[PDB]
Amino acid sequence: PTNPLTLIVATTPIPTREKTLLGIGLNGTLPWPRIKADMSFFARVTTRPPRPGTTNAMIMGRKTYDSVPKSLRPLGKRINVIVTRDVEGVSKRVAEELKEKRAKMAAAAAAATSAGENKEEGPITDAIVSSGLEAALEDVEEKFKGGLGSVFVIGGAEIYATALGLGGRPVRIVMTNVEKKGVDGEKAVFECDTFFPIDEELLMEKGWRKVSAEEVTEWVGEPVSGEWKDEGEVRIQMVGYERV
Ligand SMILES: NC(=O)c1ccc[n+]([C@@H]2O[C@H](COP(=O)([O-])OP(=O)(O)OC[C@H]3O[C@@H](n4cnc5c(N)ncnc54)[C@H](OP(=O)(O)O)[C@@H]3O)[C@@H](O)[C@H]2O)c1
Ligand SMILES: C[C@H]1COc2c1c(Oc1cccc(C#N)c1)cc1nc(N)nc(N)c21
Repeated sequence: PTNPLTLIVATTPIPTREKTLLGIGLNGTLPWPRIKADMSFFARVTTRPPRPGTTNAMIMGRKTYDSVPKSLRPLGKRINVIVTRDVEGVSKRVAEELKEKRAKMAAAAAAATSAGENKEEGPITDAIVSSGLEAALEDVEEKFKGGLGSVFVIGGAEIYATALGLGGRPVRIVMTNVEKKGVDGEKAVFECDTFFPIDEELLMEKGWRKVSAEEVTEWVGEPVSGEWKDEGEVRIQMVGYERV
C-alpha cells in the first residue's frame, strides 16, 4: 500500500453569502502578521523525520517558493521541491540560492563546532525543480530512495488543487485555523486573494472526516490538542482531515 500524502496549510475563515472561504494568501505572502506558533509548528512538523537517517520533502509551487524570503530559502533541513512550468530558468536560480544556503549553513556548522557544540546526524538540505506535482513525487522518490522521509505538500492554492486531484495515496490535511480575536464581540476578517481549493466539504465533512487530536498527533509526531490558543491578535488551533 502507498504512503500517505500530507497537505499542510494555515487557513483563515472568510464568511461569504454562499459559503465560508478559507483564505491562505494576499499579495504573494501570508494574509496575517507573523504567527510564531504556526511558523514553529510548520517548521518542526515538516522537518521531523519519520525514522532515523531520512529527510522529509516539501513540494511547493514556484510562487510559494518565492514567498519565502530569499536568505531563508531553500528552507533548511528538508528537501525543497519547486514545481514550475519553466524548469530551465527556475533550476538555474534555485541552484544559485541552494549554493548560497549551503554557504550559510557550512559557516554556522564550523562556528557551532568551534564553540564546543555537540553535533549529531540530522536531515539534509536540498532543492530540486520539477515540471509538475506527479513529476515532483517521482523525482524525489528516484533521487532519495529509502532516505526519503515524509512528503508534505506545502502549497500554494494551485499545487494543493493538483494534490487533491491526483488519482487514488491517502491524502490528509493538517490545517492551522487562524481567526482574529473579537473586538466588540465581533470578529473581523482577513483580506485574501488566494484560498484553499475546497472549504465547505471539510467544514461539513463531505467526503472528508475530521480526525481525533490523537490521530493528528500521530501524523505530525508532536502532541496536538485541537484547542484554541491565543497568539496576540489571533487565536489558532490545529486540526486534521482525511479523505473518505
Ligand atoms: N497559508 C498557507 O499555509 C500557505 C501556504 C503556501 C502558500 N500560501 C500563499 O499562497 C500564495 C501562492 O499561492 P498560488 O496558488 O498563487 O501559487 P502556488 O500554487 O504556490 O504556485 C503557482 C506556480 O506554481 C507553478 N505551477 C503551478 N501549477 C503547476 C502545474 N500544474 N505544472 C507545472 N507548474 C505549475 C507555476 O510556476 P511558474 O509560474 O514558475 O510556472 C505557477 O505560477 C501566496 O500568497 C502564499 O503566501 C499560503
Ligand atoms: C513556507 C510558507 C509556505 O507554507 C507555509 C509557509 C509558512 O511560512 C513560513 C515562512 C518562512 C519560513 C517557514 C518555515 N519553515 C514558513 C507557514 C506555514 N504554516 C502552515 N501551518 N502551513 C504552511 N504550508 C505554511
